[PDB]
Amino acid sequence: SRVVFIELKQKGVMWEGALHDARLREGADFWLSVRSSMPGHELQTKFPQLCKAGSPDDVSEVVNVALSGVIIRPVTHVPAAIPLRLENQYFALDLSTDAARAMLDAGRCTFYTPASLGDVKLELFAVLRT
Repeated sequence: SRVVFIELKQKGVMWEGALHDARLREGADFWLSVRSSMPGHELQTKFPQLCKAGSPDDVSEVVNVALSGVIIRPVTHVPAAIPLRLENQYFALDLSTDAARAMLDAGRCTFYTPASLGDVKLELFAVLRT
């Protein structure tokens, strides 16, 4: 299907993407493409527990509020034609109803990548449904 590349802006440990593309509210599933100085098998194993989705809409005075209902799952491949990377690891974002709605309504998504992941680089893709 059609693939929408979502530009992620890195600000230290945080990665932020704008979700204002109108096509995203019509049905989309998201994937992360990850490259790191960390060995590939280790990144596959640890990235789903190290990377945390941030709250796209928290209005509290608490810093670093997380978005619950985001399960990062390692995948063999993204089900769409995307730039190939021999050394990259791919992950699906298994979003709950509330998580998907929270990001789409806020028009934003954020991801925390700790320094333990090393020299990490993230790319976010959405595959539009039907």
